[PDB]
Amino acid sequence: MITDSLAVVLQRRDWENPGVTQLNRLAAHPPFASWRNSEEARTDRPSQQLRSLNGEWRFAWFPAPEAVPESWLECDLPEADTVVVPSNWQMHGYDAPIYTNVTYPITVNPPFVPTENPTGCYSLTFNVDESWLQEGQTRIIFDGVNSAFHLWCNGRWVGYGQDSRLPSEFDLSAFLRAGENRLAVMVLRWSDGSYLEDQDMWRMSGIFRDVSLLHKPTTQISDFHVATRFNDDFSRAVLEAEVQMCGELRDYLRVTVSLWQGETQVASGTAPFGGEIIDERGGYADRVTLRLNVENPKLWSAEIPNLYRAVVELHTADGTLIEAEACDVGFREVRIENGLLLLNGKPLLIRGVNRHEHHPLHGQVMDEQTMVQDILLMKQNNFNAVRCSHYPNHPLWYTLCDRYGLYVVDEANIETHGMVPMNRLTDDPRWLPAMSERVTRMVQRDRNHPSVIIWSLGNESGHGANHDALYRWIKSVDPSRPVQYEGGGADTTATDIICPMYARVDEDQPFPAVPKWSIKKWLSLPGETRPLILCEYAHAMGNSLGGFAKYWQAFRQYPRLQGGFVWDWVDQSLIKYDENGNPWSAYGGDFGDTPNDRQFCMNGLVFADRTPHP
Amino acid sequence: DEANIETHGMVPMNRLTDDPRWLPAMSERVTRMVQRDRNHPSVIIWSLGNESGHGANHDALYRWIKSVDPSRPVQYEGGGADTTATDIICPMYARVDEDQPFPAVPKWSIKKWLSLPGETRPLILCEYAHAMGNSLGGFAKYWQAFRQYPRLQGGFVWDWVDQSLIKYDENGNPWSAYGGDFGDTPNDRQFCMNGLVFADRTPHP
Amino acid sequence: MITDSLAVVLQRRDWENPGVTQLNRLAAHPPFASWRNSEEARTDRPSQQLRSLNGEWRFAWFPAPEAVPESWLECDLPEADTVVVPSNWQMHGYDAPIYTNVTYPITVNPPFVPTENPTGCYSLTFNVDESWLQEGQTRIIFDGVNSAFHLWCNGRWVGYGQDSRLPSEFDLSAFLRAGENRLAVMVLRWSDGSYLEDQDMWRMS
Ligand SMILES: [Mg+2]
Ligand SMILES: [Mg+2]
Repeated sequence: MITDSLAVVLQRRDWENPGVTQLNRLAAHPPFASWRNSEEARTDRPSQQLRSLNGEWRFAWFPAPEAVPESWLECDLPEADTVVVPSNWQMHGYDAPIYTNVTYPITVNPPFVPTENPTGCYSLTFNVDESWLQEGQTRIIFDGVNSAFHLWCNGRWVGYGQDSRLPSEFDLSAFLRAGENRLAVMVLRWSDGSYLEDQDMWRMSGIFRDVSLLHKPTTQISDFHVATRFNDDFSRAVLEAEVQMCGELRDYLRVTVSLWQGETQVASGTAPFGGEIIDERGGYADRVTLRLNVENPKLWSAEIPNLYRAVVELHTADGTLIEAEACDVGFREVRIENGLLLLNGKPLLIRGVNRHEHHPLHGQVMDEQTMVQDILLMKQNNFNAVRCSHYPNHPLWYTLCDRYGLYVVDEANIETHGMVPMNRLTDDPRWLPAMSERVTRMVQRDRNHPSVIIWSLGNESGHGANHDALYRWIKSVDPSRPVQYEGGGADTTATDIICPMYARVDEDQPFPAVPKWSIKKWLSLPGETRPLILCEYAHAMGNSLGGFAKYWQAFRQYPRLQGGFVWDWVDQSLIKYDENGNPWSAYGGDFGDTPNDRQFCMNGLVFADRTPHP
Repeated sequence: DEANIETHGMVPMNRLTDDPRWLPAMSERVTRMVQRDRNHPSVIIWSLGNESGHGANHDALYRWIKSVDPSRPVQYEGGGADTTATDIICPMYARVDEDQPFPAVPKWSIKKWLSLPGETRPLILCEYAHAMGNSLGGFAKYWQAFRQYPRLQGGFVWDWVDQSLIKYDENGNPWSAYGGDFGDTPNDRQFCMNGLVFADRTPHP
Repeated sequence: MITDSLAVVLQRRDWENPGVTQLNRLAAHPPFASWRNSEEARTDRPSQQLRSLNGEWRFAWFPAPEAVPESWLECDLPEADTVVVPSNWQMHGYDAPIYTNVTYPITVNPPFVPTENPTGCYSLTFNVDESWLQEGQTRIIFDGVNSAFHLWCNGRWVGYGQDSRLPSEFDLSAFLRAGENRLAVMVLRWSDGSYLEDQDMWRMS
């Protein structure tokens, strides 16, 4: 019909305009999946409401989005294969992936894209449950897409999304019906969001993470925050939690927050809705804040975990419960006082590594069995701090970085390392809305976890006014962690701890307008008090890590230096088969692309198997 | 000068400001002001908004003015007029000798503001001496304290011109109309004058 | 045609979504008006390039944006008066303006608006110069509209704007042609931008 024919969805193009970044999306929230009985919140058994949609799908490939036929949304075309999803369409043998270091693939001309976008068509037929259409809403969850995508449900239009790494969730309440249902998704290659991500990595595009479906009752809970505070002797502790609900309001609803450890319990609390007057008419009528207190805690550190367990549930006054969610919790406190990065009243010494998400066989897809070999092979070799570079990861990495013992540095999705000069798209304030939807929706996803201790804005994107604008927005809505930023010389107002890249130890080299002084010379300049943690040191391609012993004398003699991060952990290689069947590791631009850079894709501390370097 | 923000109806008055889903629509009314009015020699103080609560966004735009133009100060009123989003204190309707306490947003006395522990900034009033009907009584007591103390600076008077509308009878002679007499519901029926002169113009006493 | 029929401009509604605040707008700049010889910059004589379009226009009033007929953009309806522009349609005697102090006019429910928006239709026929279509671009400047508005040039679609007080400027380079030309503008009463302006004043549009 109209306007759900393909002649009217396409023009006017939404993937060329930086003022339209989304249509019909919901808010962000920490992941909870909403199981029903109160008992399984303590045991973390697999819930029955959360339903997964992995498996086999229908697929077809088109050279441009203007040549796709109109009869696709009615029934499936006879030319489709069967493709397992999640996967990229680059590795199956349709196109050739490209690799660059500093230059954009397409011609530089903002905000346009060329007229040959390789576009793809996915299709799926599924059955739905009978009772799910009677009451409540059924939320549909995409955890990954690259880069921009349109969606159709049963021959009608739903929405549109832009961002690549962070998830996207849609509402699908009144559309579907009993029995069988269709879903048709069209995926695009290049869009305006490609002008803000230019990391040193391979270039692939598709659906590469999980896809799931979820069910909620008509009254639900939406958000909740957990915060802790301490006295001076580390002997008495105060927990406070804030619970955000939604939907229909009544009077007789109650909440309950129970704190569990092992099998016994410690503290509990209930309260009804409403309170805490603020300026100046009234107070919030949808929130509650509960306070509990504990004696002699078991603290979280890098050496010993000592996790707790928390259950937050919503129930009536007699009464049967409706919802219960859970989040893990541990106790610590991070602060800067008099010029040292202090944790639990002790100075700290960081030794870490950068990690870049990659796999040789399946492309960008990460399974479960790889993330345990990474943490087990980091702990045995005396590391305790990992930096995710340069985008937020799968939502399961953090809880494996809770139970084992290492620190995590997190990052938004901004890099502009191609423009001339490198602060054109940042200082110009026409790009403030599209740039401030990649930092806000990170903090609301990753704020309950106990592992993250340092936020970071971006990397290699110059200096401007926007990086000063978002900085108070993190430092005004969460005051318990510091904020770090590198580019522009690593001295400016948009940071709190100095972080140069690739700074030497004794000699120094001057540049015009962005020097790199010596590491013992930074601290003695007139009017400088902050500490210094390196963001990148000791590049490691081929035979490298020479002169490494000279850093670890100065790291122990001086009081105020703190350590650094090592680039890089794992190689980025891809596999390819010959006529014999034997494989050989491929690198750079050998697939058949122009241009290329042909050696700067290894950066290896281990191989891609994994098997350790010397 | 001033941007275009007021949210004096919601419950509480920082719902649409603290929630960060409204940051793009709210940051297109301050940026496009500064690029229009920055060459003129008359404007000396920027101001963000009025009567819109306190939140994170009013801290977010503040460094954006103070990082692209450093030659003028920035002023903001709501929330108690003491917070981090301002540089000069500006309460509205603060008295001279007596004080009145409220929960969570007091209005202390004007000689008492400056002597609190850890306070150094000046004080320019944003609104004083409401002037509907016979008013401006007790006006002489402000202009003794404005000349004795060093660090007080003065204030702004609400309001200059009336807001009346005209309407014709069957005779042809006019009469000044006010409030909700056109035929609307609801209305407020006296708070539209606020006059220091009439609507002609012809001066009040 | 498609998509410049009125059945496809309206849904999906852009005046209910706080993520869409503009379509096809240019940057901001201090006002300069671009006269040609170097001598008149010192004397500030009236420039010849800057051309004003005040005067008389065609007008009609509709109770809701869903009942407007489709043959309006072809030729003008026979039921139009002649109205001098700039002016508000409240003072001519079509509706009744409203006044409040603290409460919103419509029912509080963000981000929606009710389904009876009083909408208006302006129309204008004008001649253009011959040499202006040969070289260079011809920028069109609106210095005020309340509140959200759509625009049509010669039966084709151009853009959409939201904000009330600050100006708005569009590009009109490749659309017009020699001789005579039409402009049809449709103005809306309430939109999402009404949830950020609540000053103590009269309510006109
Ligand atoms: Mg780079
Ligand atoms: Mg007010």
